[PDB]
Order: sequence, then structure tokens, then C-alpha cells
Amino acid sequence: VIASGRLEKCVVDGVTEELDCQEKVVVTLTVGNGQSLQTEALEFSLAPLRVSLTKSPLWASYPLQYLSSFNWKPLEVILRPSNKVCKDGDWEDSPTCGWFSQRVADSQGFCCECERTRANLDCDFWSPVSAHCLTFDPQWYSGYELGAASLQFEIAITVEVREVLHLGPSVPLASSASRLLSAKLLGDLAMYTQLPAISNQVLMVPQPPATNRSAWMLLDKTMLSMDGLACDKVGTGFSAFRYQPSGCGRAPQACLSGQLKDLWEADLARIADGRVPLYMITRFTGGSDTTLQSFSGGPLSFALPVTSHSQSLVTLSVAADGVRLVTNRSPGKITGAAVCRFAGTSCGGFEAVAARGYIYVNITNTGRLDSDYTLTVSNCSSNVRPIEARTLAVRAGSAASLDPPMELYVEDQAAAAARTCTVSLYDSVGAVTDSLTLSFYTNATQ
Amino acid sequence: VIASGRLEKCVVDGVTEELDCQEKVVVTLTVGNGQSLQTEALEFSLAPLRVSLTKSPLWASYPLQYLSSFNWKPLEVILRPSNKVCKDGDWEDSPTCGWFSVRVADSQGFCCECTRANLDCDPVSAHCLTFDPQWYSGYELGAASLQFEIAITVEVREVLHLGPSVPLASSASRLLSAKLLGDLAMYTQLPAISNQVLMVPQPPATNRSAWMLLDKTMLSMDGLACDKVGTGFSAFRYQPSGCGRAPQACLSGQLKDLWEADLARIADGRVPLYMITRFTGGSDTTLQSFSGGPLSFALPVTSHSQSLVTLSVAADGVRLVTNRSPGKITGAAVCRFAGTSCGGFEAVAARGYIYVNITNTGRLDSDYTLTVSNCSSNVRPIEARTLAVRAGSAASLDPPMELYVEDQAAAAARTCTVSLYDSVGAVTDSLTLSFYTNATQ
Amino acid sequence: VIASGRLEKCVVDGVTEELDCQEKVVVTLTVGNGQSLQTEALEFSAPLRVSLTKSPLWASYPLQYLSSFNWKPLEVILRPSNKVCKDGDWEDSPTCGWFSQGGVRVADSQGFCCECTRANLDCPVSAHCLTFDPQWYSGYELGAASLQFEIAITVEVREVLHLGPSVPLASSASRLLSAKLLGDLAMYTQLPAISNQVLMVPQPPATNRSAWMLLDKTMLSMDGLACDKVGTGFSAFRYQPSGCGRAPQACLSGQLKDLWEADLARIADGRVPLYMITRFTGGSDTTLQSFSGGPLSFALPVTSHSQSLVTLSVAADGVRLVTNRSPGKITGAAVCRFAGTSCGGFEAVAARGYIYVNITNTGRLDSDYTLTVSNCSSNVRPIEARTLAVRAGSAASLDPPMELYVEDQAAAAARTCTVSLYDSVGAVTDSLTLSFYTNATQ
Ligand SMILES: *[C@@H]1O[C@H](CO)[C@@H](O)[C@H](O)[C@H]1NC(C)=O
Ligand SMILES: *[C@@H]1O[C@H](CO)[C@@H](O)[C@H](O)[C@H]1NC(C)=O
Ligand SMILES: *[C@@H]1O[C@H](CO)[C@@H](O)[C@H](O)[C@H]1NC(C)=O
Ligand SMILES: *[C@@H]1O[C@H](CO)[C@H](O)[C@H](O)[C@H]1NC(C)=O
Ligand SMILES: *[C@@H]1O[C@H](CO)[C@H](O)[C@H](O)[C@H]1NC(C)=O
Ligand SMILES: *[C@@H]1O[C@H](CO)[C@H](O)[C@H](O)[C@H]1NC(C)=O
Repeated sequence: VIASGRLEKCVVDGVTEELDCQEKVVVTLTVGNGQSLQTEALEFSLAPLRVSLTKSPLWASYPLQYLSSFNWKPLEVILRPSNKVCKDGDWEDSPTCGWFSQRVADSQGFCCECERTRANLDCDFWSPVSAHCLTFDPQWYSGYELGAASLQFEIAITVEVREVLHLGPSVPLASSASRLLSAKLLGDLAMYTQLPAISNQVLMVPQPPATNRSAWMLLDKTMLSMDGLACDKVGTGFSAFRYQPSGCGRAPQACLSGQLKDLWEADLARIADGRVPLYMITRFTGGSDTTLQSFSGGPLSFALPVTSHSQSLVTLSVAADGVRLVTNRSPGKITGAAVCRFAGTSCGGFEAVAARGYIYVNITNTGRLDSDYTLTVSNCSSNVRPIEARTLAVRAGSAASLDPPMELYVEDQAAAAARTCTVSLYDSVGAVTDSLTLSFYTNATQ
Repeated sequence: VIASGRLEKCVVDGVTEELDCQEKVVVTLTVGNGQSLQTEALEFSLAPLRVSLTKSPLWASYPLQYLSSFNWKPLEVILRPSNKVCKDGDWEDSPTCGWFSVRVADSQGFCCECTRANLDCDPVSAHCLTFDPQWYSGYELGAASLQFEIAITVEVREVLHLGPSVPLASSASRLLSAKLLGDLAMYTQLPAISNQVLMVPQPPATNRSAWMLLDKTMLSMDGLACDKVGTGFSAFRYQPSGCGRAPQACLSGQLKDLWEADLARIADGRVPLYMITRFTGGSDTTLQSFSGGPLSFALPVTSHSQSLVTLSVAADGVRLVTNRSPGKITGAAVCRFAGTSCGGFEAVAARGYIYVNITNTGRLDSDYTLTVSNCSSNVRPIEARTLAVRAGSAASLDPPMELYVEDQAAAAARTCTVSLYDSVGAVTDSLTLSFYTNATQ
Repeated sequence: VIASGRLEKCVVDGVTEELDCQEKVVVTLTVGNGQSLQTEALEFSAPLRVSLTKSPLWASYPLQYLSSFNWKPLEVILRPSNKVCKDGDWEDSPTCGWFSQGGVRVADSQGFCCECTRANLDCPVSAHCLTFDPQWYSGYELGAASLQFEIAITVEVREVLHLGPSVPLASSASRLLSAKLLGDLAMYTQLPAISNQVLMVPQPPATNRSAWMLLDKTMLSMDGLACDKVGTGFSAFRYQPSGCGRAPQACLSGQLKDLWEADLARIADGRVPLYMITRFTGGSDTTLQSFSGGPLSFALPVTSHSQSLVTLSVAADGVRLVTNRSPGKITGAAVCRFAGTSCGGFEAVAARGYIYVNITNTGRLDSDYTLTVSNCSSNVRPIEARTLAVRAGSAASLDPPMELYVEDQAAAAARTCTVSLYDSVGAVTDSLTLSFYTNATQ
């Protein structure tokens, strides 16, 4: 809650010209990112009017715009005619490879005469030409250019006298009313940790025919041959495969590296070495795809869960005169805390600089009331990148955890086994419990 | 308005050391993006002091920094010597193509004997790089800075403006001193253009219409790569195949090819990828309204950015007076980029543009809120809009509301509820109907 | 200060179920980016003196190591004299000799031979070998910026109790007073788009962060398959398009050294560098050195306003605001090129000016000041105001200078701006800067 007060709100009617003045109670208040429970309420004297606010989980949705389709892994098929006649040139009546149709330009591959190299392979003692044709993997992906992030949430105002009524201000519905009470969402304050710079990257969704969004990849424009003219880029086509620099003096599948498959396989290898993948959309979550699945949007939508604080400003205008704030102050306990690698490869520590840790913390509301809690990773040892605090609305008696874990970074590529952090837990002003995490960080390799 | 109150503001003078305490009325209040009219006012009791705030149209300006010049469409020119002698190599003083000037490296082009070489068989030929007369200057865009101005009209016939803005965070007028704290975060973030290269045609059409904004991936800055906006003499000569490649082989994907490809996108009811009009929705007129100089670039801000202004008045007592004029939605349509057609768009591969005409059906200039809510399945939510409309007069959303679908499904009965609110309650609502023909490819 | 008021704050205990209501004074206030000094204070009724200060704001970007990169790979041309150059794969004794990095023979490290630009020089054979500069660099992919600061809330009864709410510690308390940092408002000038670029730190073994570069992903061959990029290998150097028909160092352009040198040439022509991390500051590396983080950290000083919202809850009933209002004087103002190449002006559009302003607190009290560059001539890009907390009698300056831009590539020598200095509401002095802009070349 920002500040309460009394003000005479006058309304000069647009048609009648008559002004109607009524003294109202104008209360501006803060609604946190993780304020998903009925912890606090406001009581207005008019019998008291109980008003309580809750904010849905915040999401940063990016609009999709289809660009082109990209194949999972194109392949070179070396055809040896046996009749020793290969003629695959431009404006050719009948090439060995044959034209690809949706006649696609430069889809006829190339001929080569006499690791080994396209030409060197043709040289058989027993036999002297061969065609090199581009073929596509049965699986295709569709490339979508992500747009600008827009914060998607919903604020639920539960007005009660008796009979209860729910008001829903949000981003598309900034204002809401119910005769005695009219509330307006002004907007929220800036996030301390900005969103990832993914507002221009290309999202790779597999064209149908394991989990919804698990196979998805997000690629930088630097790794894509959009025109299909560059070599060894996601989208290298027939025009790039044919006309490649050396051609016959290069090993087969030469211009076919750096494809979706290759990048996917490379990312698996990164996860295996306890390093964060570079292309898999799970790089933002921390390993699990389940976090993203919880998003409300349609099949072709992309949104990341927001972990940074975004305090929404809501102004309430009540005809009632007098206000009181009532808040639940239930104690808590940290029922576990561990620093683990990407996708829970291992625990206890990570690789300095070349990788990052993920702080998973289990907490428990040790009371009879549903209360809001604040988890802080402070008083850390040398060269540890500070982590922004977290809010947790936890139900009475029940236990909770940070679904997207807190990312952990080190500002030195040093080898260590005794690195520490102080995991504090606060409830509605004062600290209820604290533990001391211990992370190891095996020095950066290369 | 955030919250009003009374506080004793004491000032310990820096030279005299004497403290001067005066009880003042401290009022913090928002100022919306589209609050360009005198709708609401504040009355302070000291005869009432009428104070009213307005915010100019918001713009996100990006600073320009010249990098290099880029040609419109470099062309390959094929010369057949007839004397059957092609002289084009490094150190050779009289090449067939001739050096470009002093002597630019690899400008001599290249030779092909017996696609380029296949054509010669009718016998050597010379392939020379030539440039289009039109050139464009490349400017690297910097970081966006929100540009606006808040006008505070203090009145007790005597009216006094006060202009707090981004370069002038504070303002005063003896009895009243106001400070712009800053505005809240936009719900829809700005487009990621803070590093792209702006292509302005070098002089010697409309002001900013010919302009293009290109990603750094589509520019060969060193002029060594092929088929990029910046590829030069050194790239044309030394191309992968060379003679075995068709004429105009290294010269694809230039400013002309990108512009041409973009007009084709608009034609197929798809948003262009390079034209600066991709942010507006078709019209260049929206951008022309920007205050800046010839070499400036700014995009109109459509997301809400509620500015926080704190007023300190020596007067004791405050009242808020607001105009509540009704409105009417005098039209609503979902149309393609640059008004190609209306009624619908192409699912995912394109986007719709909601154009809404409204009318202030009253005697007072009032603020209105337009919302596109209660939409059908897989429709991407659209953030609300504010409209300060003069009495009796009609208005429209100049930059239209962008419309997206979260499925590449073929549909003809897609719906949205366009509600119009005036200073708390809904005065009218319509029901838009969009068709989305499924994504092709 | 936003708004003060009185409210009954009730606490329903989670275990005892008993509600405890206490009427408190709830004050929401604003702490500026450059509010480092004790200028203003709050007096709660013997008065309780409470004063807020905000540390210098920084935008830190998390590092993630990608790969290592050499300073300037060099081509060493060897002419064997015995006229025998045989450098191919699987040959045990090549002229260049194999490179060993993992105790094993690195592929394509043998270079290439040329008979009778690389072959024109020989005029009968020669070897072309790739060698590395002793200096190596480490490529780190920058992550998303996170604002790093600390708010210090001094409480005085007697006893000096100092509270520290910040980004990792949003809340703080001290029995009578409990404060919460809600968050700060959005910056008018957004941060530079560096959240995806690759930071080049030289591998150890002149100044900490001076040699550092920040490169766009377009300028690196990560797979090492492209020619003339920051990352082109032995493999890229060999198998190059022409080879023997191209001048030495043909596939070794645009390396770290090459870019660095190009940037010194830009600074020399009074233009802002494109790769040097000093492009954000204004020339000096000293500004960045002041950052609290570890050796492998990167943060830029925030010059745009970021007003933090802090709400104070005191059991005391009654509040008064006391502020120091010391006058000031602009003791110099100049528009200078990057890294102070020259002064008086800059190059229109192709470059930018840097407004350096010296100010002086001409009073007995430490006070907060506002510096504004307003009422400027035609086609001058507006500059956001600055806050300065200056100690009594002492002089101060804008450490990161105000960037100056022109919205026309016109030649002008009489361009003007009105530099105004405000102190805790009213303007105490004003000068009139005069910049020259020599028109854009090319
Ligand atoms: C948290 O609890 C889950 C079960 O809910 C358990 O599997 C996990 O090991 C716990 N982690 C920590 C850090 O306590
Ligand atoms: C809005 O009104 C203009 C004329 O004022 C008209 O050209 C346009 O078609 C109208 N559009 C809608 C959606 O009503
Ligand atoms: C500011 O003062 C320093 C010395 O304190 C001097 O070196 C510098 O040139 C001055 N600059 C201006 C613009 O007054
Ligand atoms: C990281 O360091 C710890 C230190 O106890 C362990 O030894 C662990 O095995 C190290 N990891 C690697 C991959 O060497
Ligand atoms: C989009 O679908 C609607 C469905 O009624 C129309 O038939 C329209 O013609 C379609 N557009 C195209 C280009 O096929
Ligand atoms: C910039 O223009 C002014 C105009 O008076 C000066 O002549 C100055 O010498 C110019 N700079 C250059 C490099 O020509």
C-alpha cells in the first residue's frame, strides 16, 4: 500500500453540464508478482467493506510472425550412375539428381569426376563420375520471428460487504468498477532484472508430424541462412549446397553442418557437461519444460515466466469513508536449499563462469494462515553475482518452492569447494528463518 | 491521482543557515500517454487555484551514428572483348573492366573462358561491378530515449504553463512547484531496434518513406561476404563458383532486392521485414508528426507510460474536477498492413490491424479508454488505449492496434469485444469479426 | 516524497490468531540515482531523524564463457630454399609443422604451399603458415542487465542505525521503523542493446578493463568456418577461396587487433569507437573501475534517472521534511570529442559531442542539484537532466559526460544550448554552451 486519503471527486456531466461531487477514499497500493494468495485485505467503513487483491503469475509473451520453414538435418546423397554419365548443369533437360518441385532453382546438385573428399571416393580400382544431391530429413521446423515482449497477467479484486464480487483489471482492461468501488491499474514499476534479449531471435517449432514446447529452439539471426545462399547455417538450401567454395575437393556433407540437429545435439552435450544450452528454449527456465507449459496462450505462442519483481500500482476509489489494513503474519521455515546444475545434472555446485548454478529452495508456512514470504540470497562470499529477492504466497501449513529457480553466477573463473551464501526468509516485515548454502565451483575449462 | 496530503516542508538555507517551514499540500498524480487535452483539473483552497495537467504525444527516439554508405543495387556488367583477350588481375594496369577510383582493390572484376562462362560459348569475357546511381547512408541506431513534455496550466484570466519533461525534470511558480519523478514501465516493450542499421537515401517520394531498417546480419560491413547489403569488389571477384554461377551471382539481397521483396509481402497481406513502416502499420504520416530534425528516427509509443508528477502547493485543501462526456464507436475494422483489404488477415504469417473510430457525444472534452477484450480462442491479448477527445469531435487510433492469432488455423468467424469507457464506466461496445485464412508454408 | 499519512496497520498472527492493531505513519518516497549525500531528512514525533541515500547505480550483465580468441593470427611465409614445399594432411614432416594443443596434431594447422599476391611474390615454391600472437582473449556472452545499487536509510533517535534495502534485500526493519523498497520507475533513456554481444577479456597474463572489447555476434566465426572474422582458425586460413592469388594475410582481416586499431583510428578522427567497451563511458576507463563486482564482471554506470520507491512505516505519529537548499555555480562547461580529442565541437551525425560540466556548491550545506541542457538551437537531440549531490563549498562534475547529438549533417559553428543548474526547486545559475559541428564526411 502506497498512501490512503480523502478527496472530493467531482464529475461534470458531458450532456447535463451538472457537477456531482462526492467525497471518496482514494487508496493507491502495490500488488507483487508472486502475490497469488488472499494474505492481506482492506476494510472500508461506510458494516465493513472487505477488499483484497491478488495478482496472477506474470508472463512475458512474445508475438510470433512466420518467416520460413527450416529442415531438421538436410543430407547429401552420393549417386554413382554406373553408366558413367552424370550431367547436372543449369538448364539441364534431365539431371541425375532430378529437380525438386513444390522446378526449384539449383536443386540438381553437382557432378564430380576423378573425410577422403567427394572426388577421391569416386576413384575405385574396380571402376568414373558421381552426383551429389541434397535431400531433406522427414522432420521440418517452422521459423517464427519473435516480436516485442508484452507483460501478461490479471489482478483479481475480491470485494465483499456478505455477497462477494470479483473485479479483473489487467493490461487489456486497465480499469474496473462496481458502483461503490472503482479501481484503476495505473501500471507496474520497472523490473530490476531485465528480460532476456530474445525480441528478434527466430523460434523453431517442429512442423507436425515428446512434450509441448520441449523440442522448440530459439536461434539468433547470425545462425540462419534466410535466403538459403550461405553455407553451414540453419536453412542452407540447394543454391548454397551447389556452388559451394571447393565442391569436389571437400568431404561429403561439407556445406551441411551447423543445422538444427547439430545444434540440438551440441546443446545436449552442453547439458551433459553441466553447462546451459545455447539454443533450447529451456535455457531460460533452468531445465524443466513444465514451467512454460503453465502458460495460458494458444498452440503457437511463446512466453517466459517473469521472476523479477514487477509491483503493479492499483488505485481504489471507494464512496465509503475510513480505511484499515489487515494482514496475515504466519511464520516460515526453509525446508531445504541446494545449488544445482542445468536440468538437475548434479547438485552442490557448478562450473565457474562457463556455466551457472540454480538455487532450489523449499519453504514451509508454519502457521494457521496463508501468508506472503520474502526469500533473499545475501551476505555471499567473494566474487558471487548478487541474486534479486523472491516473493512467495504460501498457504497455511503447506510447503512451497521457487518453480523457476534462482540463477547463480560467479565473477571469477576460480576453483572452489567452500563458497557460501546466506538464504534468509522474511514474513510480512521480519526474518523468520535463515540457512547457509554451500556451493562448489570447479574452474572454467578453456 | 495517486494520493493527496499535508506536510510541513522545511528549507535550511545554504548560506543564511535559517530554516523556513511552510505547511504545503503534496499531491502525486499520474499523467497518461494520450492525455493531450484539458479533461480534469485540481482545485486548491488558499478563491480556488485551478491546476490541470496534459502530456504531449509520446515518442521513442533513437540516436543516429553514421557508419558507411551503401548502394541501392550494384550490377554485374559482362564485357566481351572481341579481340579475345581478357586482362583482369592484380598488378595489371590496364584491365578490361578498368579500376574504380584512387585505385580501389579488386575493382578490376574477373575473366571467364569456355551461367557466365556457358554464355561465352557461342571466347573469353570480363565481369565488372557497377553501382546504381542511388546510394543510401547507413546509420547505427542507439538506445531509445522517451521524448515528451508535460504542460501544467496553473490558474487562479491569468493562466501559467509549466513544462516538466525528460530534460527538465523540475518546474516551479512561487505557490506551486512540481516535479516529474518519472513514468512507470510500459506493458508492451519497445521493438528491439537499438542496434539495427537505418538506411536513409543520400540526396539526390515522402520524408522517411524510402527509409529501411536492417539487421546487422544482412550487411557485409567489410564488403567481403557475398549476397549482403555492403558486398563489394573484393567479394564479387573471388566468389565461390565464379564463372560456373549465373550473371548477378554475388549481387543478390541488396537494398533494391530487399525493398522489392517487401512490397511483395505487403501485396500478399504480410508485414514487411525491412521498411520502417513495419512498426506503424502502413502509413508514413504517423512518423512525419515527430518534432526532430531531418536525420532523426523515432517511433510513436502506443503502450501506456503513466508519468508520476508531484505537486507542492502552499494552499491548504484539494478537490478533483473531471469532465465525463459520453462516447460512441463510429466504426471498427481488422485490416491488413497498409489497408490492403479489411475483415481479416493471414494466421501467424501476418497480423491484423484494428482501426477504431470513436466520437465524443457531449459538450465537454473528455478522456476515453478503448479495450479489445473477451476475444475468441487463440487470440493474442491487446493492451488498452487512451483517447483524449474534444467535445462533439470524432477521433481514431492513429497507430492501429496490432492483432495476432496463436494458431495457424483457417477461420472466418473470429470475434473480439471492443468496449469504450469514459472516466470509469462503459459508454458503448461493439463486437469485431475477423477472418484468419491459415498460414501458407 | 510521494505522500505521507496515517493508517491502522493490523497484524493477524499466524499461530496465536490474535490481531495487533497499531496506528502508524506510512510515508512513500523517492530516492534518486545521484542522491549519494545527506541533503534531506524526515522528522517523526524528541524528533526521530530519518535520511535516505542511494549508492551509484550500475547495470551489471552476467558472463557465460563461449570460446577463446587470439589477438592477431599471423601468416608467416616460408620459402624453403631447397625448393621443396609439401604441406598436406597425413604428411608427418610439413614445412609449417603441425600444431599440438591437446598433446595431439591439430587438423589443417600445416598451412598451404604456392608455386609460380602470395604466388606472384615467389616469382619456385613457398609455405603459408598460421602463427598466433602471444596475447589471447576470452569470449563471454553477456546476459540480461540487472540494476545493482543499495539504499541506506539512516535512523537517529542518540544512536545511528543504518538500514540497507536493495535489489536482493527488498525489505528492512528496526522495531519502530520498517521500510520496504517497492522498486524504481522506468529510465527515460533505455540501456544500450548489449544483452547479446560477446565480451572479449584478454587472458591473463595496461589497466583493469581497458583492453576489453564488446563485439556483435556478426563479427565472429564461432564455428571457425568463415574467413576474416574474430575466430577464423587454421582450417579457415587454409582452403580460403583464392589462396595463392590473394595478397598475404588474405583470410586474417578483422581480428581483435585489426578492430582495436580501427577504433583508435576512429578516436583519432574524433569519432566514437565501435568495439572498445569505453564507447559507453565517454573515453575514460576509470568510471567502470569504480564497479564493486569481481574480476570477471561487466557493468555500465547508469546516467538515466531511476527514482526508487521506498515506503516507511513508523509507530511514531507526525512527520516533517527538512531539506538543505545551498546555491550553486557552473564553474565551466564544454562540448568535447570522445576521450577529450579536442573541445568546442564535434562531427555532425558521424560522431557525437560530450558535455563536461563543472559545478560548485556555493554554501555551508551539502545539497542536491539538477543540471539541464535545454532551449537548444535547431536539430539538436534533447539531453535528459542530471542529479548531483554536492558537499558544502566543494565542486563536482558529471563523471560520465552528457552525450550530445545533432539531427542534421549540416556544417555549423554557432550551435547553442542553455545549461541550467537548479537547487531544491529554483534555478541558481545558467550558462550558454556553444558547439561547432563540422558536417558528416561520406
Ligand atoms: C524440495 O522438495 C522436493 C519434493 O517436494 C524434493 O524432491 C527436493 O529434493 C527438495 N529440494 C530441496 C532443495 O530441499
Ligand atoms: C474511420 O473514419 C474514416 C473517415 O473519417 C474512414 O475513412 C474509415 O474507413 C473509418 N474506419 C472505421 C474502422 O470506421
Ligand atoms: C573541470 O575542472 C577540471 C579541473 O578541476 C579541468 O581539468 C576541466 O578542464 C574543467 N572542465 C570544464 C568544462 O570546466
Ligand atoms: C568441481 O569441483 C568439485 C570440488 O569438490 C568436485 O571435485 C567436482 O568433481 C568438480 N567437477 C569437475 C567436472 O571437475
Ligand atoms: C481468407 O479466408 C477468408 C475466409 O472467408 C476468405 O475466403 C479470404 O479470401 C481468404 N484469403 C485468401 C487469400 O485466401
Ligand atoms: C569543424 O568545423 C569548424 C568550423 O568552424 C572548424 O573549422 C573545424 O576545424 C572543423 N573540423 C575539421 C576536422 O574540419
